[PDB]
Amino acid sequence: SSLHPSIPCPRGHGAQKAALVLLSACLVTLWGLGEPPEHTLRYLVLHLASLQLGLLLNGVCSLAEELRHIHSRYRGSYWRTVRACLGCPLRRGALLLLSIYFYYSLPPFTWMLALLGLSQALNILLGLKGLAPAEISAVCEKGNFNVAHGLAWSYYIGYLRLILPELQARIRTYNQHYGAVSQRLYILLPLDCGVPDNLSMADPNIRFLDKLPQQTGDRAGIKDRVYSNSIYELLENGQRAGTCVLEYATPLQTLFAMSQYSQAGFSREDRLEQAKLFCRTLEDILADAPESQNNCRLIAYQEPSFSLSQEVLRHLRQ
Amino acid sequence: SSLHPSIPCPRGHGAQKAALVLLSACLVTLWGLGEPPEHTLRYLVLHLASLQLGLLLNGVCSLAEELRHIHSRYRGSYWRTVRACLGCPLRRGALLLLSIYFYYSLPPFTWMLALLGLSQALNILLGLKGLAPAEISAVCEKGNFNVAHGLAWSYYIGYLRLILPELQARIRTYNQHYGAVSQRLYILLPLDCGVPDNLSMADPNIRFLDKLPQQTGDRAGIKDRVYSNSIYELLENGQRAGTCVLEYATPLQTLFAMSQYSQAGFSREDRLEQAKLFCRTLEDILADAPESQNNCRLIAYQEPSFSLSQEVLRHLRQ
Amino acid sequence: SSLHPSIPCPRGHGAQKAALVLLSACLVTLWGLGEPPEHTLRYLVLHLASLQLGLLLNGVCSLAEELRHIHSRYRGSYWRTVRACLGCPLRRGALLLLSIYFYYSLPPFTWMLALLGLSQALNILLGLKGLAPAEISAVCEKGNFNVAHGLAWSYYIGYLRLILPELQARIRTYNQHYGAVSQRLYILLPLDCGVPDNLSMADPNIRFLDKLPQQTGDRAGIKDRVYSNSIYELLENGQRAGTCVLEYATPLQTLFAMSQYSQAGFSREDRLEQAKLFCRTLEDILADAPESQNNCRLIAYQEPSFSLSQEVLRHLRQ
Amino acid sequence: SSLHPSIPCPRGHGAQKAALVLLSACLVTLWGLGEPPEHTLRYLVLHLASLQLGLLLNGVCSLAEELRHIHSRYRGSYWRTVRACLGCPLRRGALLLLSIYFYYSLPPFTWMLALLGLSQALNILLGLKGLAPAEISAVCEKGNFNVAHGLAWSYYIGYLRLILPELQARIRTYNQHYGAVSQRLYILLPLDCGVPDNLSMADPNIRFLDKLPQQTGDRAGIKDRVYSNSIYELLENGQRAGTCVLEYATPLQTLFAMSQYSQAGFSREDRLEQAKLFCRTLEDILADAPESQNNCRLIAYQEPSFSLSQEVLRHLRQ
Ligand SMILES: Nc1nc(=O)c2ncn([C@@H]3O[C@@H]4COP(=O)(O)O[C@H]5[C@@H](O)[C@H](n6cnc7c(N)ncnc76)O[C@@H]5COP(=O)(O)O[C@@H]3[C@@H]4O)c2[nH]1
Ligand SMILES: Nc1nc(=O)c2ncn([C@@H]3O[C@@H]4COP(=O)(O)O[C@H]5[C@@H](O)[C@H](n6cnc7c(N)ncnc76)O[C@@H]5COP(=O)(O)O[C@@H]3[C@@H]4O)c2[nH]1
Ligand SMILES: CC1(C)C(=O)N(Cc2c(F)cccc2Cl)c2cc(C(=O)NCc3c(F)cc(F)cc3F)ccc21
Ligand SMILES: CC1(C)C(=O)N(Cc2c(F)cccc2Cl)c2cc(C(=O)NCc3c(F)cc(F)cc3F)ccc21
Ligand SMILES: COc1cc(C(=O)O)ccc1NCc1ccc(C2(C(C)(C)C)OCC(C)(C)CO2)cc1
Ligand SMILES: COc1cc(C(=O)O)ccc1NCc1ccc(C2(C(C)(C)C)OCC(C)(C)CO2)cc1
Repeated sequence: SSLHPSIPCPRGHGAQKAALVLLSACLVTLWGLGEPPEHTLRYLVLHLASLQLGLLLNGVCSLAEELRHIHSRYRGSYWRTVRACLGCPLRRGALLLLSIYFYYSLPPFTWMLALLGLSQALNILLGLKGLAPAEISAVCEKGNFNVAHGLAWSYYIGYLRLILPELQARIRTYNQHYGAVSQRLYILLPLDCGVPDNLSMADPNIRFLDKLPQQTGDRAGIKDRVYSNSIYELLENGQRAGTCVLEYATPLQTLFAMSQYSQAGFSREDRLEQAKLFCRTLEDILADAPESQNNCRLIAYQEPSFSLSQEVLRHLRQ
Repeated sequence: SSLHPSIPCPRGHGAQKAALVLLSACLVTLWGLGEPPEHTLRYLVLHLASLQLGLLLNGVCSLAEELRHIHSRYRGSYWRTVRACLGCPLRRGALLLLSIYFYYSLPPFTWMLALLGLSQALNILLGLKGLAPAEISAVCEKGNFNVAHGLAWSYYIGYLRLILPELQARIRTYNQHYGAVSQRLYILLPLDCGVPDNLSMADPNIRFLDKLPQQTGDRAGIKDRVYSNSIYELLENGQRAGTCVLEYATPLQTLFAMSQYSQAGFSREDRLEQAKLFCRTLEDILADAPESQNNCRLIAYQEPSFSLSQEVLRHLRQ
Repeated sequence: SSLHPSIPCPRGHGAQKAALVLLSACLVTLWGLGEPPEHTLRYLVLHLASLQLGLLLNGVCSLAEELRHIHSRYRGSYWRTVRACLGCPLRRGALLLLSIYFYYSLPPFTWMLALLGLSQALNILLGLKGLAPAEISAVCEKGNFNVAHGLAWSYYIGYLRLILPELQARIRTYNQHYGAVSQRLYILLPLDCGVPDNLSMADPNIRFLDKLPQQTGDRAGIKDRVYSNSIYELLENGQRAGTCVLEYATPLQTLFAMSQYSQAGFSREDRLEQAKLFCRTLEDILADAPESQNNCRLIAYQEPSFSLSQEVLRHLRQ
Repeated sequence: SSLHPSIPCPRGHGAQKAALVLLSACLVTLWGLGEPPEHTLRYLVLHLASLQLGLLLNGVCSLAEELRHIHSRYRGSYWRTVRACLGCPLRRGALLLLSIYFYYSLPPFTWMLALLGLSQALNILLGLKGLAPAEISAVCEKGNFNVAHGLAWSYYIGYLRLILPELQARIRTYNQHYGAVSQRLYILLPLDCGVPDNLSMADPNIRFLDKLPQQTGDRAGIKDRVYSNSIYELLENGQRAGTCVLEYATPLQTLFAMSQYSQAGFSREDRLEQAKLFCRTLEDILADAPESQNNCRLIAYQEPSFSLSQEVLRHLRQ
């Protein structure tokens, strides 16, 4: 992540390497103990069979709830609800048959099944099926179950994908009509999600200069919708050092406000996590987007003193 | 939901009721089988201890990966990484001590530990840790891990919270200047995420009249950012049945475009589910908000034969 | 597919159902035979271990060739070549370790390894690794490894996506300037891939009326690239019965000529299969594409006598 | 390939050489072990018989699915459906008879058959039938099952085969009417599939001069379909270094747009591989064609610092 050092990189395969090391150590331990290998295989298979039976029972319990949402969430198809509860029905059925056979055959089935059902019911009722924070985070960032992903794609599809192409023309028109504003959009990404409405409050050096020729278009039934873009001057030691089209990333305001509202269910640590994820997703979207053919420069910063003017000027002078 | 029958209601406690029934049946069958209750207790406790030890080993494997992101995602504290990977360290440690004691005391040990490690490593390496679709959906909808959650909270915080209060004044000004527009903003919510750029194309029975007095504000560094609303005409047999400020919910455009990009990682079933969730979340927010003093009327619909103009007219006739 | 009855539908899960039935029958047979279940498990695990070792050997043989394309096909990364040859290195390594351990432990290893390597070398050298036609077809249609897929996504992204949106304007201009041509593009899809240059040669009834106002645009360094579209009159029993913008699907000409050329390596049975696949892919692309908002009507037909004029007229009058 | 070093050469016989080495080593170690050769022969034959029986069972499972598409994909002949699943019926039957005989004759049987069926059903249901990436790639590039194969052949049959012959005449006419354009069409092949809509944007050193006399013909119902080529000017230090008929290979636009659509099922590594394959296929077809009498010069390049104008100039100076 070239944006900021504090942006987490995507999760790799460290867990798999640790699992391989664990498997090697366990095999070495089994070899050293010198117990009958047939017993090792028998007990491993019996353990996996018990896990499969527990999965079946937990899936039936989940089905008891999911069947209430058949007509709305699952389009009135019982097979779809069963697939949502117990994974692929065919594979799960095959594994369940194998588990039943090998548990009934290998050296009381009904009593062990009763105990297993009791254990699963206890796990469900006491709410012990809660995944660890790291596991939930990995699941969410692998399936794109974040608010930051949706916010970044909203900010790209709705604003950047419609503004970046014509920004060069608007800048050219402004330059001819009147002060050599840089030919790029400088988006500020405060990782603390503190986005003031007027930049001059953020830093005394930043000062409004003038607006750009407005852009117009039809959007979702609201026609003549207009996109403005203010021009600011980077005031250094009293004398202008640069001018650019500065603008905060508005989804960060939504993140902050969501963090502030109780009904949102958004915590302040969730705020930092999702702000960093938004900054990381926007970078990828722009890197793969043809519209950003050297058109914008995402600026991300953390407030520990600090001057936004210096940050923007550093990213500009380069 | 009153919005549309296809909107899924929040998950209840059906799973826990089924778990209670399963537990009662399991206890009844244990009574029927008539085996030493102490043996039942011993094997149940040993099963739970094995589950706890498996959790420990899987958490260590996850720690192997999470430790790489310490300085970025966990703020440099090893305790936070360990907590993320193994829940609460104190409770996990207590249960681990109890499990080890009761495993080594009740009627080998290192052999069972090696087999448990083998099983856990095999589960991780083979990628059998995935959760069923229903469990992932439940976790996401309980922890607010959807894209339709942040999108709804951006739509409210950023457009509606800033437009609804002044809509009465703008409509009053327009009425004085001319026109009997209804004093409410109608937001159409296509569950299929169609949302064309002009309503007339969606239905030739919907015609434009004129815009409202623009509203201007300062937002996230942009000066004089303005919001425009378009008045529309509801014909019926060619005659003006009614007039209102129609508008599409723009986040559905983002949902559609996300579903249309391979980089987004967003599917089409995902699109429908997130659209329904967005409708529900927006309904809840506007139902528990002060701004919505009967200032808006969400309209949701699904394609069948269908005429949008009749839908809006029916909602208006109330 | 509603296009033609002869368009194959996508492959389902019949193989999985047959596999489940086979597994049930085999388990019943094992139960009936009454042999020691421990022996069953031992021999099943040993068979799977032998399969894994054979996979390792075949993957090493494949690596011996793939290592020559490291700098071109695999970006100079040895790990990428190994992952391409032996699948996921970590999972394959874990399974290989387990196979070695259980084959060496459970009731000579080196002799059997030599024999297994001999068998794998014989399979490779004699060219016995040939997948059945059905398996290759399933792999290709699941991973989109067809010429028809690329041709359909070329015909949509290069021609239809730039013609359908603005076709209505050209039709309206032609109508006002001059004969009420239907407001849709009628694409003919000869499943035999026989595409003549002049329609009147295909059928005497098909007669030409006039051209449409040319469309123009800039494409890939060639500007003023024009897209003409002829209008034909449907002549029935001597008198006109309709007029439309009729046109063949030109990628079928590429399919035919490719089948004719020897350097292509394309067969006539391949020609029919790929023509059907192209017709089925274009249907989906248009089904979920916004541009085809009732803009085109794909006509697919199989020659057996036969009148193209009658087919077009049937699809028109409806 | 002479085009670019990144173009992968066709697969050779490295795998078979490695298989020969493996077979020789296995025979040497069998000699070293010095054990009954008849036992070696028996075990080898039995292993091959087990493989054949597994092939039979897997083919029957595949037949269970293929029989549903008999009338569509196999023309209603059960023999063709069986051939598609079990290779050649006669050879498979002969090998099956030999396998059954040698299994029932050499030193139970029904038990081994049931275990083999269990293993095959488990392989199918668990989805372990997938091939390694380097084997799917080999099969596709041997059987011409690539997306780029059809695109290269469409580009040849439809543009080049119809343009190259008359390019000399068109250039002669333009030269007489004015300009010293080189008598060759230069096709740029961006391996990254950039291909912007105007070369000037790609490089400001590439300026347009004028168009060529249009070419007209009849194509698939449409007639007066015109092909236009744009002459471009090759500047150097602001001075015209050369002039040529530049052009991008449009199929790369299709490859890029396919990679950008989720429905296409097309990835980005897929995009790069297919672009390289398209370049190779076009080079081969144009090197073994009569039309290309030095009438074109394919140019391939990769982004690094890099100037397109210098690349084209270097290719022109030859
Ligand atoms: N800096 C800046 N200047 C702009 O002109 C602008 N326009 C949009 N955006 C931001 O990019 C994204 C695209 O908006 P989208 O329409 O998809 O959702 C928008 C849209 O559904 C609605 N909305 C906002 N402004 C308008 C508006 N003028 N008219 C109608 N609807 C609006 O409320 C949502 C959130 O808006 P913002 O939360 O302030 O930030 C948006 C958003 O994150 C802008 N950001
Ligand atoms: N009926 C019809 N009228 C048209 O104007 C037209 N234009 C394109 N197409 C077809 O759509 C598809 C997309 O074309 P693409 O440009 O991506 O590949 C094209 C393009 O790379 C090149 N080519 C074809 N025509 C031109 C042309 N006039 N100028 C430059 N390049 C061309 O050769 C490829 C194959 O062309 P066709 O195989 O005859 O049919 C094409 C193609 O199947 C048309 N079809
Ligand atoms: C890997 C190894 C050796 C291991 O560590 N355990 C933990 C364990 C228990 F889980 C249960 C008792 C002792 C031990 Cl020691 C285990 C279990 C089985 C088994 O058959 N479990 C069925 C099963 C039960 F036994 C009790 C129950 F309430 C439900 C249930 F489904 C096989 C192999 C192992
Ligand atoms: C499922 C069942 C009972 C079965 O049907 N076979 C087929 C078969 C042979 F393949 C080989 C001999 C007899 C039978 Cl009968 C099998 C094999 C093994 C096994 O250990 N194979 C290792 C192995 C070999 F034996 C010979 C070889 F040349 C290489 C090699 F790697 C285990 C269980 C079975
Ligand atoms: C993707 O493959 C898997 C998927 C899933 C899942 O869907 O949860 C689980 C497990 C999968 N593979 C691992 C696996 C291990 C053991 C067995 C097996 C034997 C086939 C040897 C006997 O052991 C005992 C058994 C009752 C567990 C079933 O049979 C099968 C599979
Ligand atoms: C996705 O899961 C799979 C992937 C692959 C693959 O990558 O080819 C193959 C197999 C996979 N699951 C099925 C499976 C069955 C049995 C075994 C196992 C026991 C775990 C019980 C002992 O026995 C056979 C063994 C000696 C080989 C080692 O392990 C493991 C797995």
